[PDB]
Amino acid sequence: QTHNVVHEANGVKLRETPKEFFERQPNKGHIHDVNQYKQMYEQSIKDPQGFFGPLAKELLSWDHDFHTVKSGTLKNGDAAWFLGGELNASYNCVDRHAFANPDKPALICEADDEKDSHILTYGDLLREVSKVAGVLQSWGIKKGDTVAVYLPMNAQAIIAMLAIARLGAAHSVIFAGFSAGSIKDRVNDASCKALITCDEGKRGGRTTNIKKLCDEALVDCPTVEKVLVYKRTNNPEIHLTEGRDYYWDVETAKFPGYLPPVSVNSEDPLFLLYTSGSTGTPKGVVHSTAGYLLGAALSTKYIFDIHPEDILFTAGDVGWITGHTYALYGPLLLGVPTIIFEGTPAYPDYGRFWQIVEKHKATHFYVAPTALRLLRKAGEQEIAKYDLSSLRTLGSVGEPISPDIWEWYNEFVGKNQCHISDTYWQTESGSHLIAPLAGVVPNKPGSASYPFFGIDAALIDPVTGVEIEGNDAEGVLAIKDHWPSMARTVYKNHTKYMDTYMNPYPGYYFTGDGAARDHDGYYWIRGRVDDVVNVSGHRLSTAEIEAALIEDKKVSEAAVVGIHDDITGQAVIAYVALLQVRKTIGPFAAPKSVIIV
Amino acid sequence: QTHNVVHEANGVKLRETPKEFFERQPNKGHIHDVNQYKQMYEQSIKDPQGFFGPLAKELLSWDHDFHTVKSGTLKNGDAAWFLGGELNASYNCVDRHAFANPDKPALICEADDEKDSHILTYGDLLREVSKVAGVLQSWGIKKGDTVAVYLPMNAQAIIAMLAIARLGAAHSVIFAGFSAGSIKDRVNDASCKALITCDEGKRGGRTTNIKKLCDEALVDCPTVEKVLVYKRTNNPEIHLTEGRDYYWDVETAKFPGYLPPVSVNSEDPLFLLYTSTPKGVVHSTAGYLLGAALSTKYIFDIHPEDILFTAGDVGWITGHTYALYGPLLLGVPTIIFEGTPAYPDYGRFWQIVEKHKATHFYVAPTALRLLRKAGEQEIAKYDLSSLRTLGSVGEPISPDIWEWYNEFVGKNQCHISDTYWQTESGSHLIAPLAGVVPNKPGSASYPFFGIDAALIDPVTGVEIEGNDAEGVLAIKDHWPSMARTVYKNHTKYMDTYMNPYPGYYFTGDGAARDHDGYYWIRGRVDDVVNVSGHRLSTAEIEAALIEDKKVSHDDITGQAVIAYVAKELVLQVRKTIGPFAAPKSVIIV
Amino acid sequence: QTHNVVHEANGVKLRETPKEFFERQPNKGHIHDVNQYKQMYEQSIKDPQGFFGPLAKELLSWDHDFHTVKSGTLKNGDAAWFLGGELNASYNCVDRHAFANPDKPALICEADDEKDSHILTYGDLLREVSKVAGVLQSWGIKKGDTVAVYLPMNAQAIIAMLAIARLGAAHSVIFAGFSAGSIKDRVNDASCKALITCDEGKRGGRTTNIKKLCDEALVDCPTVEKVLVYKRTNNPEIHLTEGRDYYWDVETAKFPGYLPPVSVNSEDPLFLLYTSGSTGTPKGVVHSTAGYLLGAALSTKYIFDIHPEDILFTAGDVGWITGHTYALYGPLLLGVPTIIFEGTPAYPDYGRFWQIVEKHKATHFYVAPTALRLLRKAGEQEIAKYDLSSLRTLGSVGEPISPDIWEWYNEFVGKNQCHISDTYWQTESGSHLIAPLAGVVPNKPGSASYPFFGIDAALIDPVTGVEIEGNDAEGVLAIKDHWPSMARTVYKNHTKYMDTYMNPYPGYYFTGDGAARDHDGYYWIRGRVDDVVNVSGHRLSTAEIEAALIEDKKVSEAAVVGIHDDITGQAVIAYVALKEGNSDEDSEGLRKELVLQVRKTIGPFAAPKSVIIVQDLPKTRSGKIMRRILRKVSSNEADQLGDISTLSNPQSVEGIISAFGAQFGK
Ligand SMILES: Nc1ncnc2c1ncn2[C@@H]1O[C@H](COP(=O)(O)O)[C@@H](O)[C@H]1O
Ligand SMILES: Nc1ncnc2c1ncn2[C@@H]1O[C@H](COP(=O)(O)O)[C@@H](O)[C@H]1O
Ligand SMILES: Nc1ncnc2c1ncn2[C@@H]1O[C@H](COP(=O)(O)O)[C@@H](O)[C@H]1O
Repeated sequence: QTHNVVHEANGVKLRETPKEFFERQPNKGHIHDVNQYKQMYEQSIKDPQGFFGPLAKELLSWDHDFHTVKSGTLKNGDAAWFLGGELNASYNCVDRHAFANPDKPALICEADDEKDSHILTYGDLLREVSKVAGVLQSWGIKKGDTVAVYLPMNAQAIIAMLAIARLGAAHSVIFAGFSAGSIKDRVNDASCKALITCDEGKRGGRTTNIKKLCDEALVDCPTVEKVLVYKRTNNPEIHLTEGRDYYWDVETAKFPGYLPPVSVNSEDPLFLLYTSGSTGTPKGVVHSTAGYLLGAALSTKYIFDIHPEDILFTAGDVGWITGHTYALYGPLLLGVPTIIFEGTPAYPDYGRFWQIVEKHKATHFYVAPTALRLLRKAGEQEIAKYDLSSLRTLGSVGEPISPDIWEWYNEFVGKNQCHISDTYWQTESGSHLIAPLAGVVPNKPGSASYPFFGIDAALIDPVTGVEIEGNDAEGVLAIKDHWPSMARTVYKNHTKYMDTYMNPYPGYYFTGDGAARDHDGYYWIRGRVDDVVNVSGHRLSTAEIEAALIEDKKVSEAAVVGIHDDITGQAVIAYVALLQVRKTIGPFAAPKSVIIV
Repeated sequence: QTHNVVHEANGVKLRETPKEFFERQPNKGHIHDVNQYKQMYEQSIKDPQGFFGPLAKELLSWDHDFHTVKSGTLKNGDAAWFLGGELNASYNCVDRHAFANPDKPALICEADDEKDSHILTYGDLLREVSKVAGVLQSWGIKKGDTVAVYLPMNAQAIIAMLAIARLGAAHSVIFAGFSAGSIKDRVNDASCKALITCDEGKRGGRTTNIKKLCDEALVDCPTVEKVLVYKRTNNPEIHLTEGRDYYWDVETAKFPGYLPPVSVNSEDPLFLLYTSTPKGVVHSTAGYLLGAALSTKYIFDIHPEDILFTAGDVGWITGHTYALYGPLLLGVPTIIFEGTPAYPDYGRFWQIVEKHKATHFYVAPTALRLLRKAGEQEIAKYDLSSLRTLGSVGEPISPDIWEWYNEFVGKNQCHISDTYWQTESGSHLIAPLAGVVPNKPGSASYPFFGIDAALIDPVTGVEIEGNDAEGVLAIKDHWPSMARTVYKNHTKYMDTYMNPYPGYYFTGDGAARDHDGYYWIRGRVDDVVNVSGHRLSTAEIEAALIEDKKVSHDDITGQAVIAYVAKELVLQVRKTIGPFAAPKSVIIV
Repeated sequence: QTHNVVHEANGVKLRETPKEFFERQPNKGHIHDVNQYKQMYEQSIKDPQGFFGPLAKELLSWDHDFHTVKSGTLKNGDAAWFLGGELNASYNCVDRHAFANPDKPALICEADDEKDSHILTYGDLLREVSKVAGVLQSWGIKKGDTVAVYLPMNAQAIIAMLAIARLGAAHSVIFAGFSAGSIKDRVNDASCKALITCDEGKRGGRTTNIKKLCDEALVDCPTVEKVLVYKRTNNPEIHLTEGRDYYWDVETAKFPGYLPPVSVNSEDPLFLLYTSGSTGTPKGVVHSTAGYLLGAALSTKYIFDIHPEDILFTAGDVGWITGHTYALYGPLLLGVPTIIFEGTPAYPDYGRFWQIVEKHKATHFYVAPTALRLLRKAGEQEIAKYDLSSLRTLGSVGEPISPDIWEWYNEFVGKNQCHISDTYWQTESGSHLIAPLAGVVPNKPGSASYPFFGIDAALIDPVTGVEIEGNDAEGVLAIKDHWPSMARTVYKNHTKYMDTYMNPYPGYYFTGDGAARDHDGYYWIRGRVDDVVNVSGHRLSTAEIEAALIEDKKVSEAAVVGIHDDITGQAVIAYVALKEGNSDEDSEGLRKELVLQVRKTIGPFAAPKSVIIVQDLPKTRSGKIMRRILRKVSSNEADQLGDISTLSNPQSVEGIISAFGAQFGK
């Protein structure tokens, strides 16, 4: 009953989900209790064909039926799901709901300034996606191409991603906070034929130089033939290059409000998302179509307990995987409205998150602990001004959540009446790996709890590389078989993919994280074992910051470490031996302080 | 019984279809009587899914089943039909009939000079289409591309169109009477990658300079990579540009008589058709084909044993729908006439009908007016007793011409179908169903399946309830064969059809509805002139006149155009718009 | 009982299949008896829709069902099968077997040197095919493109072909023994965007200069954008051209072990295979996808009696149609292992074939008579060293098999316990046309026996062009309706296709062969009726050889004919006339040079057996060479030339007879 290895586990009472959760639940839950969960879970590991087969047919609409549920192994890096099947990501996210209820809200868009907020119905989204898709089709964008997206977190970003997917092309979303150099690297690696952006961005009332950074990068991007520019501010001083740049509003007006979607194979790439690794240059993580969409829909439904009547607010950016899966693909596949927030939790005041939740009666809130830490510092008193009683599920993502923040999250936001789901996962998993199912799995503050369907989690002895049997254990977190939404390769560098995930511990997938398993099977994430730092939820590479410092002619040696920060979670401190990081990686990746030694 | 608004209807006796019509009918009619028609019609308006769904499966062959019959609205300009479905236009017009009866006639080709006439079976047609499609495929023509066609009304025009559609590309047929400037505009707007044409054309004994005008236009058409040239006259003095121009016979000889068709979506473009700067009217694939087959079957009463003669040019929608797609979809032979009604003599139309025992005749009133003036005596020299349906298209038909049409051509034994429609509707909108709807001479009668016709008060934009009324003709919901956009200019599409009267489709025509529900077309309300059935833009004629450095009613053509400018000036309009659009007389003021 | 025309059939006892054949048979045979065969055959001719429709659904995996089994006619050259259907060749040959049993052997690869041999499972093959397909896809190779393959008979050649087919492209395999000139012709006719080859080849212990000949050809192949090079020897002195050439291992490492296959139409081109005609320029024979695959699976299954437990050894090269159909597509469609042999039957010794069969317990052996004649001459003593008791079906292909060799094959290889399948067919037929079904059709040594499913064979009177009714007859061999695996065209030259196969005898397919039909319906192939030579079972173009000799500026006239060879069946004899030659001793030095010029233009395998130097060739009034005279002189029938006063230079004949006599041996 006492853990000698998992010291976080001693004396931690299980936290049942509050009674108000089930009062607010609009229908009978998708899973009765944890005992039904383990039965379903045991099938997803022992019999994936019988478990995922029906779920894929239930949750997805297919243009061609699949003949094989599961293929490949980790050691060979040839995983595949629903082979032979065809579908379209934008049909499952838009069309099928537009035909059913075209007036149902799809994108609840809360702008940086609330005056600019708006709502797109599923019918509205279909027309806007069709029109943008029509623009790209006339430009020659076809299945197999990649299209870059450099946009803030607003309606246009979602429309761009779905419009690209509508044609069978693969979108590559570049976070709007990246510098011009980072844009150059990602666009060139994928050899994108087109780019979608805007003139300027609004964030916290400040104006972002979006189109300006694109131009600086595009001088070294010979593959980019055309650029679509949305007039977000309509600043007339923004230069467009004749013959290359065209306005979003001008071109979409030329095309009809419906365009047929293009069928793609289950294993055709849906998108590339570039992530910073422990060594070298950022790598383009590739996700399939069917496996990723099933992972997105399945986790959104069961881990958050989403029903058609619900409304999800994921306070994350599509520049990162959190926005891809749980701001766009997850909720739209299920046909529920999703709240797309362009601004910050502090503008105009630290009650923005809560005013939004109250305004739209959101039932699910998904946020990073970094924001929780900041709101506890500057805006705790603002919570009580707003209703917030429509919520029943509160999500945590991107970084470990201390038991302290978990309790504050539960009490001040949840009124001690909501379920909290600390979801562990990463860009390469596509969707959740370990997380407490809402209304099913009791919580231990600071623990991700049980592995999700299809995730056979394990602990490996780092010194011997041998899997650790039994509980009260610690080691590197690894998965024993692949899962539908697992990333399939690194763009045109499958060797880097293998050396990173499949080769370090043959037969397993290597998460790069350490974890612990207590007497009850609950998993406690202990953080990265490589040289990767998660600052404010953003995965950074200490090697990538060191490389930026060395680019300066003054610097000869540079080493980046990590410290504990009560607001940024993890801070990075640079040691240099004889603004550069803000122009190489981006303002968000800047060192906290540079120490000259 | 008394009309105070629709004065055309007063004292107009209903004209039942003659008994000889049903004697000549080869099978029991497709609709028993007007009472079954109204039932079928009322379902097509109240329950389109249950009506068109089954008909789409009956009349068309699908590569992928559709999951939604109908989507979109006019107010949003996002109409779509049979979503998720896949098919191929050339498979439904050729392959499926060639496999069933390869020796059945498909294209009955009557050349300008009868010595050059010939007949292609469905098996022959499949091979010629496959061969041309193979040439284009080897040139890189792929689904999504556009291919221009500048050919007379002969087998090559039909084969080219079906070959382009076989690859999933969209053909853009340019009337062979257009000038080099008009060719340049259409090719560049569509950005065609290839062009199919011939060296010269023969029409009425005259030689037309087809390839010569193409070369003149192609100096300003950078998108055209290759040109396929058919030796219509084999005149050896016609130059081919090395590396761009290739001979039809030489290239088709390199490829096999079967090429797999390419599946396209129900809503993928089938073709562009430019109508008067000119605009490319775009038609979908599945909806357009269903409209063509549905109207051809029920309005004309077409059975497999029948033979259709549409005296129209593929340069216009009439040739697209009722000379090619309509008849071929149903698997019947279609007569493709390259010449004029007067060459070699004014009995040509009737000699053709006799020669091939045609059962259906479809012509424009302008041709009837000409034959009535110059060739009435020739009609009685030919049999013509195989006919039972006589169609009129393109312009209103006077009660006089209706009676002359009925008496001298029909011998008072045929059903007459005055069909109202336009390029953007794809197929018939208002027409008397053969053997079902009694006629009122000069009236198109009842709206067709899926057409919910209405009259709108132009001043208030409010729909007019009740009969004995007049107003702007508008339709209250979209239909399968309705055009979907204007190529790369959807904004003009909306401003022309959907925005003038939101929620309705604006035909640009005024009409009247009498106490029996019959519609009387009263003509255009905008500034478009229909000369001999050709929709012209008076703005386009004025614009051509000003380009010149110097410049700063008809009883046969229906409408003539007179220019007021302040021998050469007529030729200037012939070089900008085309000889067919030339002013009758230019008055210099 | 006595044949007055088919003299090969007189006094020939039927040879029933030995009882040991059925003991070794692993399951119930696919055909009950000869009567069930005749019933199935009669349906395949009278009711093709009802016969091939069901078989097509049984043996092939479809991505889209077909709506029409059969379309078109021969006279119109628009044959088509399974219209509307979609499938992929690499899915039916790899994926569906890998998913079922990924560990089952697929390619049993026996290298030129046995130390380098290896085995790929269907799981391995799926990964290697997926990776190469990924490279080609990233290079822009898409459905409709052609990709050349210039590789030896090993694992990479099979992987290359299947990877190309996986993307919907059409592969054009170029035999590894061709010179740079033959490569240039084939690559340019097809306008290939990419080429897959290796640095060097090993065959019989000898090193072949593959990439070197490849580079030499590519200087005149502007269509080739990129080249994939496999390190067969890893010889570091082999230059790769920057920007065009890339290493197989380097590029394949960048892509994952699964790639979705691309659905193609039943009638989309699967491959081009260039064949020599009486034309001088090679012809790209085009094969469909669905029809060709069904023919391969159907014939492999029923003619050879292949079961999942079996192991097939087709001793043929993918450079020729026999490797395409019966080393690759046939066995892999059925999911059985296939033995891919890179070397020769003589290296390291003349028991190699038998060492391979014994090593892997092969159940089926498929070889050309030329090899049997060589082994009978040089390697009969090697047979007694090996087991060979796992075989039950012995096939012969490519050329006529004499009754003597039939018996030698039967006794020394089959130990008088195997069924022998003399299979008649050709590059353009895709699969077997006339052959004795294993365990079903009794044999007549030297006869192909009965026509196979869907082949309505006929004999046409050469004088009247009228089909011959009744048996004990001889004439032109023709087929009365098209069949699934029939070639569909000649690449971008359908007119040559029609003029060659469909127009000579309207309503029929013209095989180019003469045959005879005896009183039992058995067909006896009598050889080509056009002037085409089969050297070692392979079609050569004497016109193409003449052109190579003339390229040498020493030569002014050249005429090449075929004659009898006791090992290769037919050899080619060149008659050359030089401009100001003379020197009746320097001749030997000139003859040697002329040979080497053909070896560097077409290839060593197509080099003439002997070059005869003459003063002029027999020419007609119009000035055309009378090759019939050269044929008859070269076979010692200088009597039986007839009246030659039709020649413009009859006095030349005497010199032809003396030259051949004096120079043939030397
Ligand atoms: N619930 C969690 N607990 C601990 N760490 C987390 C959690 N969620 C995400 N992470 C970290 O975030 C990384 C993934 O970040 P990213 O690749 O940016 O999505 C993981 O590898 C973890 O280190
Ligand atoms: N039966 C008819 N009666 C009157 N006008 C007609 C009739 N049929 C067609 N039209 C005219 O033809 C025009 C279409 O021309 P086009 O676009 O060239 O086919 C319509 O707008 C009508 O003015
Ligand atoms: N079993 C056989 N008997 C006799 N000749 C054959 C046989 N198989 C193939 N051939 C010959 O090989 C030719 C085909 O050449 P190729 O396709 O190049 O191998 C045929 O036309 C025949 O002349």
